[PDB]
Amino acid sequence: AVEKLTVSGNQILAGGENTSFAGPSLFWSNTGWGAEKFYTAETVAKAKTEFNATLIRAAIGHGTSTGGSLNFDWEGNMSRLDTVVNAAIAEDMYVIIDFHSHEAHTDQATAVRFFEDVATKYGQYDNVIYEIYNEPLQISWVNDIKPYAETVIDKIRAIDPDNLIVVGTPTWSQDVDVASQNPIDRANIAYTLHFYAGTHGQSYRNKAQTALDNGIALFATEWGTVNADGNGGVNINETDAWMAFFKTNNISHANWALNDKNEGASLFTPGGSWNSLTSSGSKVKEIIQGW
Amino acid sequence: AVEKLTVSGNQILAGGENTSFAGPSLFWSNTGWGAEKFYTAETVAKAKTEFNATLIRAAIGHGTSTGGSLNFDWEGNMSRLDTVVNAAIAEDMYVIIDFHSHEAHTDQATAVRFFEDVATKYGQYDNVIYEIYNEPLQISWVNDIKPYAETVIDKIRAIDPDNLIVVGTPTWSQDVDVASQNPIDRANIAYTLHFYAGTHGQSYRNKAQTALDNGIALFATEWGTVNADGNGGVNINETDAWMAFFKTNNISHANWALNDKNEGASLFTPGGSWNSLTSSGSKVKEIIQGWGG
Repeated sequence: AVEKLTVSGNQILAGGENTSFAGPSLFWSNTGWGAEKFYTAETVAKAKTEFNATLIRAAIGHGTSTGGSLNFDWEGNMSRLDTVVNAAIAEDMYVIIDFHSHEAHTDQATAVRFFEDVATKYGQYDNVIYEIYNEPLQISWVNDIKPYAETVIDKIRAIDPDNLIVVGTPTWSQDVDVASQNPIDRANIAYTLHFYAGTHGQSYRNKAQTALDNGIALFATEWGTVNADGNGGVNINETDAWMAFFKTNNISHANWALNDKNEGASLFTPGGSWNSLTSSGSKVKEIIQGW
Repeated sequence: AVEKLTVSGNQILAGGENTSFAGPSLFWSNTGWGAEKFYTAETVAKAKTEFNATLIRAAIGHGTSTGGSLNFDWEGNMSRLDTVVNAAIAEDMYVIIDFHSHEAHTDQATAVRFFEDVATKYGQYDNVIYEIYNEPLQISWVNDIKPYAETVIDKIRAIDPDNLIVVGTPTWSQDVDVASQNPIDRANIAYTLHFYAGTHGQSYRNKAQTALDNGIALFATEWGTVNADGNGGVNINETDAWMAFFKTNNISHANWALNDKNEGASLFTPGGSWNSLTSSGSKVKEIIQGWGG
């Protein structure tokens, strides 16, 4: 079993203690996107045996115009999610169930269908963390994200009242400072912080510091060692600064991405696996093992 | 009236004869989960006229942290159970009173309260079958489920001495083989077997075969035609393999679920009912209609 997660002030506690976790985020689960082969019990087990990962993020694709997402292949994506959630439970790992969207607030009925379904099927496990809106775009925290979040949080809680729910923030989950000015009044809510080391430096870390100062807890559900588009070289200086910032604030995180697509963010070289890591995979392996 | 159910060896006898029954299982009764609307006398009557069902399972939700369950809305869930139980008696159908839990052993006071209440109100009827623990998870049969079971069976039996009691087994009620190695010394006890045709195949029937060969009777109180999680396409051939295994061994069963949630396991389309069946609903109707009821 894993320890139950709760929020106290700007800290996420596990079993009442200050600590944090690290693991990999799987790439989009979308049919046709090439990462379907990683949504397996074998892959979840390997994240643990190879990297000593304590969590895994299932990025379930959503989008009315996004090919192979939940709007096109509900069954395929939901079956991949089920396999990963059950494996995480079997491996004593946390599983972040991510509604991987950039438009959740405009396709609310689908978001509610997804969350009521996951709360019903997996809510009883303390391993389950709900990430309700991956990356809102340049929208309003108070008028667009917050109302959607309150609605979804309440729908999940009528089924599964106990859990940690992580809510996306404006501008690809960078505006945690804006969200911190008007937090959501519900128990155990944390806010999403996303960054790519090759593009987001100190000023982005300053925004996160403002959020912590304002009293909200952060969860870096997605971050990369390369540039923001998921490619380019590994920026060790910035990666190390962000990791130190997370370590000294008990901020948990998931690296993008356990995949083999031909781009720098992939943990594996194309067609490769755990024995053939990319420059990013090599750095991530050390970070997760030393967490 | 219906015939009295008893157990002899690995068989469940009805009026002393080998036979089996089929029907639908309602979805969680929980307040706010969208299936409360199905817990009606009309639904019980229609299960009999539309599908020839000879039983109906009432999945009364339980859970200390399961929203809308008996722990949060006792009266609402109990009232829904009452409506279904009385209608089953009025329609000469068996009713499986299911304490729909994944944590009954850890909330015994609630289980005892529930069972003493149901045994007092309905124990006089032979239509009543008690299912004391829907689906235990990764727990021990000898150390966790069995002691809980003995306690609950004794509380029920001090009020209603005659009845069939079905006991959950480990790993979502799959480990009937494990339970068969250390059976309960109480009369008329059967053990729960659950499976989903799109996920569980011959290896799971082999575990059930081990249990039957070891001397215990099984009752498949919950099963699906699609994948284990409740969604997906109907696996016709696997469903047929399981129905043949049940027919030949006279194993009674209840299909999950009489509901309209948009998932493969629902018998009905969203906002639908008897006249608007899903692919699973059509297959289940075919099985129940020709079972013998």
